[PDB]
Amino acid sequence: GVLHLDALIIGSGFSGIYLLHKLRDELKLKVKIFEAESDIGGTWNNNRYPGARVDCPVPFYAYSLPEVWQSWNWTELYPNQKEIKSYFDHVDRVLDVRKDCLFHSRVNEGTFDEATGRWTVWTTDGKVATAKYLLVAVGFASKSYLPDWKGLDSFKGTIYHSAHWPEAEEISVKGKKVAVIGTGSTGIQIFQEWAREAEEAFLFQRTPNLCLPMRQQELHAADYLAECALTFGGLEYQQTPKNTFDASEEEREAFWEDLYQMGGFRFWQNNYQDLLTSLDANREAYNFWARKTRARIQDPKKRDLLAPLEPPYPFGTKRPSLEQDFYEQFNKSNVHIVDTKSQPIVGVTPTGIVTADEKVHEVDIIAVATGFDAVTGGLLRLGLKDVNGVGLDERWKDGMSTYLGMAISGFPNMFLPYSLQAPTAFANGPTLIELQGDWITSLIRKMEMENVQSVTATPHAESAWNDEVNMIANKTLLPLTDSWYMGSNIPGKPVQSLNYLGGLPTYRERCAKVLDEDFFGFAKAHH
Ligand SMILES: Cc1cc2nc3c(=O)[nH]c(=O)nc-3n(C[C@H](O)[C@H](O)[C@H](O)COP(=O)(O)OP(=O)(O)OC[C@H]3O[C@@H](n4cnc5c(N)ncnc54)[C@H](O)[C@@H]3O)c2cc1C
Repeated sequence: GVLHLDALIIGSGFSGIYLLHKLRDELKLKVKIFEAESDIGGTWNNNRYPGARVDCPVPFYAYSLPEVWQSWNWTELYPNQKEIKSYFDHVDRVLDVRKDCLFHSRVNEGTFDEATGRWTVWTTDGKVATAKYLLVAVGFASKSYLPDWKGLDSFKGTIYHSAHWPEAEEISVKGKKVAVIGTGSTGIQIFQEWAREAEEAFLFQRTPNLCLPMRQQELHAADYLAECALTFGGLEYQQTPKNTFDASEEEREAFWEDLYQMGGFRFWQNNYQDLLTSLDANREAYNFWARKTRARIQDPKKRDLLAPLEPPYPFGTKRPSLEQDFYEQFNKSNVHIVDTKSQPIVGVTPTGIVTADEKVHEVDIIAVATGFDAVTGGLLRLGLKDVNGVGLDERWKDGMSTYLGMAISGFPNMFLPYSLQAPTAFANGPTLIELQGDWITSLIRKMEMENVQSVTATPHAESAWNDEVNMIANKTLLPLTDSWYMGSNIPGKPVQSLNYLGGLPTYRERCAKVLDEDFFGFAKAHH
């Protein structure tokens, strides 16, 4: 019948499984996960496209729970999706997670009743549950956008959409002419895999992606995870506490070559402290990146499209993609880069893709690598309502805001790990997830001990958080990056939410104040 719970968790990714564990095992609550799709792992169950791979190195892209890490070993510094999914299998063997998940349970309505202090939640297939706490751990959905190109139904080959990548069987590209449309991380990853094996490979690029070198390595069979957890982003390092132009030119060059050789996010998060605050410092860094990247590319036309001497946006204002041998692919004669800023795609024929200049690029297989939605899309389809009955879509039509990235005014007893206005895209996920999950767990403990029936962020605390978020961003180069333009003007590009850029140590202090000052920023109601 109707399922009644202490807490209901939506999603079985890193976030929701951590919460299940803390709320069920540590707090001894009655808890279930409603999960939309077939199995655990979140984005790692959902996004199985070729090349899918982490961007944070072992051992950071993992839980810090000793029972989990005890017996696990990783085969390489930056594991792939299949190996992440096998880690989730390990988590389930250790923590016993699957038996408290209901799969194929896509939430499509939530409403809160102030008199009882409980949510009532419905799935698309008709499941219905009630719960005191609602933990919305939906991450970032895929962007399910198929551009209105003419002639797609005439195409004689096949079109795959990284919003629903097949599984069952790998798509073989041997002997095939292929196209990737899109240059976010998804596009970069698919293209690297496919450019290696396809008979011919076209990447359709509107803006260049400023990719950093991964430096992959094979690996072999507590205090350290604790000290890294104290950094800006939760990686092993943070910014170098010096201004760019306080170093001489030669010192800069040698410092940047060291970063670039270590690889991964060193160049982004171990760089000079004014990388993201001074446009000139930023441009000097960029000029380095371009020099190194262009040196890898033999054809001058390809070089200027992939790594222009003038930057397309301030480097580091977005989470950079990583790459292994992407730029080298283009030195093959059958590997092409098509500039769709200049010559947009205007159509598909039976044999290929047609650009505005009427050039036909013949292919057998097309991957649409639209990449991820803003955080907004996925949360708005939940059909959540505030206590006055208003949909979150309507609440947010004029801009989205939150308290701490984790609560929304008028949605009581509802918490959002790994979501907007939180350190999210500027941090290591799992470290933020555990931080928010621990906090949510402590906040629930506190309510249960104090007999608090509901807590709801106040419009004031929300507006104040939004003002801190904005103020931190205003001091950086973020207002000058091209994301905002694209979201406001360009069809298919969703409006992004600002991350909190204050760093995990400040973010922690803001969270702690809630627990130490009597639910500071929330209105409370008692049982
Ligand atoms: C290829 C790739 C590589 C990445 N590597 C890194 C990295 O190295 N470092 C890092 O910091 N981040 C990384 N990320 C970002 C990654 O999203 C997060 O690290 C993290 O996995 C998010 O976990 P989550 O559980 O919050 O969200 P998700 O993993 O997205 O899980 C959300 C869950 O909610 C479910 N869901 C959505 N809607 C509903 C609904 N209506 N009802 C029921 N369930 C629903 C989804 O099906 C899903 O199972 C990577 C992302 C990808 C795609």
